[PDB]
Amino acid sequence: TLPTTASSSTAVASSQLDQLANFAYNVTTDSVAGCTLQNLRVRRDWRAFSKTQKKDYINSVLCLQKLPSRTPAHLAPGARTRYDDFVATHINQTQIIHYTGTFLAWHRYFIYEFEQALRDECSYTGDYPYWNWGADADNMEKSQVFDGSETSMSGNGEYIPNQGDIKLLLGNYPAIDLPPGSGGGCVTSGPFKDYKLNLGPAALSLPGGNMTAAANPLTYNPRCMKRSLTTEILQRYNTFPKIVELILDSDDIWDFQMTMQGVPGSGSIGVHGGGHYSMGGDPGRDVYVSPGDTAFWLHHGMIDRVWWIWQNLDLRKRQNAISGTGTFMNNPASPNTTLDTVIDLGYANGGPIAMRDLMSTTAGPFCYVYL
Amino acid sequence: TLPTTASSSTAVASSQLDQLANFAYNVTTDSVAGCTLQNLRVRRDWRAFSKTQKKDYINSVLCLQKLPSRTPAHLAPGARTRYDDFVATHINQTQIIHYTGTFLAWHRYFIYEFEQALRDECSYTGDYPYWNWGADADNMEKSQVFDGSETSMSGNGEYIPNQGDIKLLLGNYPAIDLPPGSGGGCVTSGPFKDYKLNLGPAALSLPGGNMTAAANPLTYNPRCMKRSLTTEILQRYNTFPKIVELILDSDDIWDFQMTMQGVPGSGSIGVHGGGHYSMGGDPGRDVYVSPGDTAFWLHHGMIDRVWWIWQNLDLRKRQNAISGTGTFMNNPASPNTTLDTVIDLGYANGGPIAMRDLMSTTAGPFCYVYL
Ligand SMILES: *[C@@H]1O[C@H](CO)[C@@H](O[C@@H]2O[C@H](CO)[C@@H](O[C@@H]3O[C@H](CO)[C@@H](O)[C@H](O)[C@@H]3O)[C@H](O)[C@H]2NC(C)=O)[C@H](O)[C@H]1NC(C)=O
Ligand SMILES: *[C@@H]1O[C@H](CO)[C@@H](O[C@@H]2O[C@H](CO)[C@@H](O[C@@H]3O[C@H](CO)[C@@H](O)[C@H](O)[C@@H]3O)[C@H](O)[C@H]2NC(C)=O)[C@H](O)[C@H]1NC(C)=O
Ligand SMILES: *[C@@H]1O[C@H](CO)[C@@H](O)[C@H](O)[C@H]1NC(C)=O
Ligand SMILES: *[C@@H]1O[C@H](CO)[C@@H](O)[C@H](O)[C@H]1NC(C)=O
Ligand SMILES: *[C@@H]1O[C@H](CO)[C@@H](O)[C@H](O)[C@H]1NC(C)=O
Ligand SMILES: *[C@@H]1O[C@H](CO)[C@@H](O)[C@H](O)[C@H]1NC(C)=O
Ligand SMILES: *[C@@H]1O[C@H](CO)[C@@H](O)[C@H](O)[C@H]1NC(C)=O
Ligand SMILES: *[C@@H]1O[C@H](CO)[C@@H](O)[C@H](O)[C@H]1NC(C)=O
Ligand SMILES: *[C@H]1O[C@H](CO)[C@@H](O)[C@H](O)[C@@H]1O
Ligand SMILES: *[C@H]1O[C@H](CO)[C@@H](O)[C@H](O)[C@@H]1O
Ligand SMILES: [Cu+2]
Ligand SMILES: [Cu+2]
Ligand SMILES: [Cu+2]
Ligand SMILES: [Cu+2]
Repeated sequence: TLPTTASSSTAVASSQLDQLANFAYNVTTDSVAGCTLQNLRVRRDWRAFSKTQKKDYINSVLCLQKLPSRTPAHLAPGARTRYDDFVATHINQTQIIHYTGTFLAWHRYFIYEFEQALRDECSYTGDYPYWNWGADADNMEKSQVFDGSETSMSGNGEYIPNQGDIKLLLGNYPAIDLPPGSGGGCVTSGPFKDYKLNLGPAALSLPGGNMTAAANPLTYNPRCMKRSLTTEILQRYNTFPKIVELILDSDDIWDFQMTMQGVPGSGSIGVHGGGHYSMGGDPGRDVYVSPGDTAFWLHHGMIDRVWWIWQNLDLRKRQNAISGTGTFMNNPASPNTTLDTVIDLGYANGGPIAMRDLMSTTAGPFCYVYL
Repeated sequence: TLPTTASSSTAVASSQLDQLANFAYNVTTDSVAGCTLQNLRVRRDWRAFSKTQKKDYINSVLCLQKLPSRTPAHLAPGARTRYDDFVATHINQTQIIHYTGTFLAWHRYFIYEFEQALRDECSYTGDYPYWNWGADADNMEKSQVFDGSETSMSGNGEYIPNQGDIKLLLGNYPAIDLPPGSGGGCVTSGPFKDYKLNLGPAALSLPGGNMTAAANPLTYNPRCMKRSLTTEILQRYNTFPKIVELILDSDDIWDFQMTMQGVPGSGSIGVHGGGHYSMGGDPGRDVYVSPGDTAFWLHHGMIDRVWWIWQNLDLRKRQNAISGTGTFMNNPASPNTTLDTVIDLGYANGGPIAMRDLMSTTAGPFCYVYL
């Protein structure tokens, strides 16, 4: 049988998670015959990628970072690459894709279409990778995603000493304080050391409490990607126990999505805010520009995975479950999201698509499972 | 001497307000010499306009509702008139002009530039009118702004019986419930009965709790202006006592602007939400499209007046006082508004202008006082 209450023990909570995942795997695989068992893709933990498989993915990303942008220049003047096309649409729609009813599904579609670009333009034929926070929550620096080696998404940034805390303001609420991490500057190694971040900053939190906001975040501001790896953040918000609490203690989609994102006032930023902010730097600390950090795709692989596990714990009730509205924290108010709500990624990839077609990983345009 | 504590008595609170206003008038007039006593314009209560003066203003508005729109068609396809130019920019910027640091100053500049259009394109040579809520708080229908006569901003809409309540959601907070008023449909008389509302709805609250949101609120949706005059709303939020509480019990700009707008969770929508929602209808109940209702300009004349009174109670401390950020309720987070923050009305009128130049009615582009 499955666990119903999350343990505080790291070792078991991991295996607790593993059981819940296998269950989710079972329901998904044996429910599939569009999507069939034959063309069912499997998304996999980055650790499970052999060296060359890691590099294949990385090279496909680098490829999208070389191919020219399709976005009409006058709409995103700072866009240069196909990768920017994805970053631009995210910055463009930030206000309607976080703390909305569409949060989970939009991101699921976002990473899927990113994947399609890798496959259709950059010859990627491997599996979509995800970053399992829990395994790295004691040492982010040793994460295979962030260790600075040739198979990381680059690693830490130039150490900058004595930086002030990050002070996160969700609305008018009291700030959540976070340490500045052990980096600060440009990433010093790894495949993306010469990657040029072109857009933003739109809302970049700085050590000290400041925030940098370009006049127009879609205009040209070429600079390095910065990181400040911050283990304390992961161990505060992204441990296996926190992951399993999120899954086991959320009886509806509202509680799920809110707990995952961090409910304002609780002093908590969830596994989702945890994973983003643990990267530090730029656009690591910019809610709008975050896809500009290459780790984003793996992070959201894991977000999608966690959502998919949760859905399968109760597929009758949860598969199509939606809650929230079309505006960030419903500010200003907007209508409830419904199964007919249409989302899109502008010029990044794919076309407009209704929520109903996004709710399942093995329906609509989707045919994948997480291992 | 001035009152420091608001009375609960309507008669005195009115005169309490009158004293505070004369004081504000005194400080403003005798501080002026750009702006001098010579070219100092006076803005006046609508009741103080003689019949022909009322009509002159109305005709100038009707004029802007006939002259063709300047907004690049591809940016606001639904725009037809110079009046739409103003409505379009408001819908366009709603998310950064309410519950922001720029709320008060942006609107002050917005109505000033509207006034400039009336004068420069529609030969208006009279005074800017404002709507004093307090005097009408017992019978909105008898308001000279809304009595349906030829000198109103049109009046009530076709009565629609048995409409459900309005259910206002500020974020995730519990709904504030309001009665549906005594209208519902198209305005039945007055100068604007054949006025065609072209934009929205963007976020239109409906009796019953529903909300109508066009896919693109800047596209073409020509329809009548609707109203449902609702006295109970004015007497709940816009009485002379409520006005004087707002002015006397707000010791800083944050408290002022928040109390005026209604702080979320308090079950109160302030004199500002009160004045808007008392109109009912469409775009009366649409925070984005509200300038589409012609009364908007008078309402915000009074908003500006109330702010101006408050500033002059303590001109040393309050004249340049700013608080808040660049995003609706700071969702998502943005940097603090500062005196260097630039605002603009797109294609409506005027150019970009910094907050510092908006803080005083007798500095920057401004040279007016309220009587
Ligand atoms: C609503 O607000 C947005 C944001 O301010 C406005 O977007 C702005 O649109 C204008 C016109 O497209 C852009 O100006 C520039 O015009 C020149 C032509 O002279 C063109 O070559 C440029 O590439 C660009 O189009 C401006 O970049 C853009 N601003 C931002 C920050 O995106 C929009 O106009 C507003 N909508 C309405 C109806 O006013
Ligand atoms: C960010 O989001 C906004 C809102 O979706 C996007 O605005 C959209 O811009 C496109 C392109 O200008 C508009 O499409 C239309 O294109 C035809 C040409 O085929 C033109 O004739 C039309 O007048 C119009 O320009 C579309 O109306 C507009 N959508 C809305 C709701 O405003 C914007 O493209 C996004 N920015 C980025 C970088 O993706
Ligand atoms: C998944 O299915 C397999 C194969 O039938 C079964 O052995 C295993 O116990 C299942 N796991 C869970 C958690 O249900
Ligand atoms: C922004 O303003 C608030 C109060 O108005 C202040 O407490 C806060 O520290 C400011 N933030 C920064 C980084 O200036
Ligand atoms: C943050 O903003 C404050 C206020 O302008 C400024 O004094 C300080 O230099 C800034 N800190 C840094 C170094 O980013
Ligand atoms: C305004 O100034 C006039 C003229 O000096 C004075 O008579 C009046 O008392 C003043 N009103 C207030 C409230 O200060
Ligand atoms: C929107 O959804 C919430 C709960 O998800 C519900 O309570 C509310 O009544 C809905 N509003 C409308 C008008 O459908
Ligand atoms: C409001 O929305 C609900 C849910 O779709 C619908 O059943 C009802 O007809 C709507 N009410 C009206 C008449 O606007
Ligand atoms: C197991 O290790 C985790 C970190 O991965 C801790 O959070 C937990 O308390 C236990 O020590
Ligand atoms: C004076 O009248 C006002 C309405 O204008 C009331 O709110 C007040 O209680 C007093 O009766
Ligand atoms: Cu996102
Ligand atoms: Cu994210
Ligand atoms: Cu407004
Ligand atoms: Cu208003």
